[PDB]
Amino acid sequence: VNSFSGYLKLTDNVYIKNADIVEEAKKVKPTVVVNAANVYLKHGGGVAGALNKATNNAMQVESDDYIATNGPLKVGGSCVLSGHNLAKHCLHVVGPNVNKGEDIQLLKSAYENFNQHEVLLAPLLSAGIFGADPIHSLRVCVDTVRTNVYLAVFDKNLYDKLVSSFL
Ligand SMILES: CC(=O)Nc1nc(C)c(S(=O)(=O)Nc2ccc(C)c(C#N)c2)s1
Repeated sequence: VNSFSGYLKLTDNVYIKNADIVEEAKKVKPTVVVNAANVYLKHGGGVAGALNKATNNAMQVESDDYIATNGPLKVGGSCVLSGHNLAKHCLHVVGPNVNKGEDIQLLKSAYENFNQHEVLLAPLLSAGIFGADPIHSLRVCVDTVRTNVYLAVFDKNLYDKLVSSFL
């Protein structure tokens, strides 16, 4: 039993809710919140910009030190950093950004990072400003992640379409 509330169960291990991931993180304080990161951990907009704003920019400060030490992530890769006031940990996962021409097949590799964590609160990777089809992202999530994933979808219209079209 965990503290996630109001989710629709899609599969044995995948759950979905219309929710603001920031507000959901602040309420659940999950062990792991997933950020929709880029390789530079520049958290300017989308989910990343919102998560970082909720940490009063502490996420960005920590991230800049990480990059200065380690260099950029790979597309499809991840790193674990602090969850600040939102979660114990933040798993920064880089899905491909279609608006940069990145290979959509890297989306499966990105979701594989979730399997290193037993339970996660997450957005749909490569959705939103990353330019992929969120229905495709949900399909890859379900077909790749084996651990327990609680997906937060900000847009109510999108949420209804994702549920109604789910096979
Ligand atoms: C303040 C605010 O926007 N909070 C949000 N929480 C969620 C779950 C969304 S989402 O449903 O649009 N998913 C989503 C997924 C991936 C990206 C890159 C983007 C972008 N950009 C968005 S937005």
